[PDB]
Amino acid sequence: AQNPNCNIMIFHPTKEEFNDFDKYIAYMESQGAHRAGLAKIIPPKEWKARETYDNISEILIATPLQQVASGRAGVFTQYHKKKKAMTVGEYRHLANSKKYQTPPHQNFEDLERKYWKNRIYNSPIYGADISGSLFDENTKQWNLGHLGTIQDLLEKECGVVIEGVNTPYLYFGMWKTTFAWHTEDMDLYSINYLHLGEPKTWYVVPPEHGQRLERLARELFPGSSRGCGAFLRHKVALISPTVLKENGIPFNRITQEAGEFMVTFPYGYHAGFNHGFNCAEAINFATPRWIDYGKMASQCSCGEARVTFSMDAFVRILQPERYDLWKRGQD
Ligand SMILES: O=C(O)CNC(=O)C(=O)O
Ligand SMILES: [Mg+2]
Ligand code: NI
Ligand SMILES: [Zn+2]
Repeated sequence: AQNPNCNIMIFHPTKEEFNDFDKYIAYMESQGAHRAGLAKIIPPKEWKARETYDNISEILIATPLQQVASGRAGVFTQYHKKKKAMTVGEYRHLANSKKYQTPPHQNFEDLERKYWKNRIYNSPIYGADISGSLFDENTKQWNLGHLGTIQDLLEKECGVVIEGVNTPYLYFGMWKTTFAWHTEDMDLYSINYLHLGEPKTWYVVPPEHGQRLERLARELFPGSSRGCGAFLRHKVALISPTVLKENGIPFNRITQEAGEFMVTFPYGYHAGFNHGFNCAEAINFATPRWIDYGKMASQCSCGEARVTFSMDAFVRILQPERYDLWKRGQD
């Protein structure tokens, strides 16, 4: 069995190996990469996402979100307070202001310590889930706006044509901006490219151990758990590495830097934080191996999680018994 300890693997494809996305995902899996829940892919040195980042300041962040925490330093929830629109140039200036800028630190480990000690005492502002892309149209390899769609994959594997589209999203971050513990919608893969700026630290639980995380989360967030059998789908709960280690939960950590891709695998719980001003692009995708995870994915039917249009068909075809309850939650 490849990668039995479920370590995060790092890949260095050549330019030739970078030509066929599906083939390279399947290669990484043949080496056991999925067992970690997360892999890093360093593009060949011949590759670039676009020519420069000099021309992005006029992108609008229509609904910046202030991430306000409740709880204790290692076990907290965050809610997202809506703020007034601002451009990427305005947001960058904000991120670099004295109130929000990254503190002096020694190394990634010292910054991680500072994040876990101090995150709850501040409310950083995140530009999330902005539809769009920063890949140049002439980038032909690993262009996240030109991947095969999930609707086409379901059609190829199962034979049924479905409505829906699959497009990328941009994330503009600053110090302490946080992504809570979650798997992807319908336990899909994701791919995330860090276009520019400061790093992003990730935490991940192996898919084979995902239920251990869920059980701890129900214990640590007991009112949220009563509210929703799939409350991690609300994407609000944070648990520190120290708390995970105290509770014997298997996990790994890694820091992504600008110019690097991360792939999350089906049912790989993940969480993390940004080091400073940055911009990432991410999209969900599927392979033949995903279908069995999609059929078994939990769902939030309480009203909170509220998702994309395109999830309807995935529930409807893969989970017909759950569909009527899930849809009632959407309305
Ligand atoms: O960068 C982010 O805010 C969040 N990362 C992810 O959840 C991802 O690509 O799946
Ligand atoms: Mg611009
Ligand atoms: Ni994610
Ligand atoms: Zn819910």
